Amino acid sequence: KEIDVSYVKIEEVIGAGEFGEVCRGRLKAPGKKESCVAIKTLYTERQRREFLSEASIMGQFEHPNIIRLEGVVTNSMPVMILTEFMENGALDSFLRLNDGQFTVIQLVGMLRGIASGMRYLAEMSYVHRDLAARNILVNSNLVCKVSDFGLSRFLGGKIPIRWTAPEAIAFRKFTSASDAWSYGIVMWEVMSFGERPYWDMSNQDVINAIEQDYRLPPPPDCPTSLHQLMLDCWQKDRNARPRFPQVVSALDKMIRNPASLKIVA
Ligand SMILES: CS(=O)(=O)c1cccc(Nc2nccc(Nc3cccc4[nH]ncc34)n2)c1
Ligand SMILES: [Mg+2]
Ligand SMILES: [Mg+2]
Repeated sequence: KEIDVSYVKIEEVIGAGEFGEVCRGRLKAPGKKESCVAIKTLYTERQRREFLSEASIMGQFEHPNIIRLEGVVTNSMPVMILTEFMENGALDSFLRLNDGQFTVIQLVGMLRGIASGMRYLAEMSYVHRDLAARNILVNSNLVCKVSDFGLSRFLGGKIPIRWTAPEAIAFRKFTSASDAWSYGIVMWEVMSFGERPYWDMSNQDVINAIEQDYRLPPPPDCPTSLHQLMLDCWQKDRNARPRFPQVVSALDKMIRNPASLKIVA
């Protein structure tokens, strides 16, 4: 979806990505109402192609828990990726600002949205590789959407150790099952209102700890069923981890039986 650059007004810089700035803007194209957009702006030709691979793959997705591509600008500089705008930004920082201010049911709803997005990606054979609360964006109604897409390999970025399943660290075998590990980490982040996973450990400490059977403890006030689901995501045997359809189904059952959520350590 090449977009005429005259249709785009950039309004403010709102963040930084791995290739450049993130801005808020407005897109108005003939036939369509004006919408608010987020804009990544961009190097070698390989880096340009890596940058744009995000748009290539995002444009192929359509799901309420996956950020929607509006278009790209490639015929002028800077080159741009334009998406729907998520007013509340990254989930880890949104939760820190809102520490202790959402109910367990609301937090489960967020996790259910993220798990539905992942179920869709897994169904499309897309392995995310960087599933982390920082890559979940949150709109005005607490709707959570998966972001940070691309087809580049890590050295691309560096493997995100704290979020990465042990077999993906050791052997670089990334699968939807290693994403399920990362999802368990995201659950822990959400229930801890955006605490850093393993905050008191270095990357190497995390690698060594997981190998020696350490798992993150239940966050304060975290329902035991939610922590058990984390522990299930963090099974060493990747084939024993629940798949995303089972994850969504587990969360939906908790939402049906909220009394279950009152059991805490
Ligand atoms: C208003 S605020 O200061 O709370 C704020 C800060 C940062 C981001 C957003 N929303 C926000 N909403 C949508 C997208 C986005 N960043 C991106 C733009 C283009 C491609 C992308 N891939 N992955 C992410 C991404 N960011 C909002
Ligand atoms: Mg990534
Ligand atoms: Mg990333």
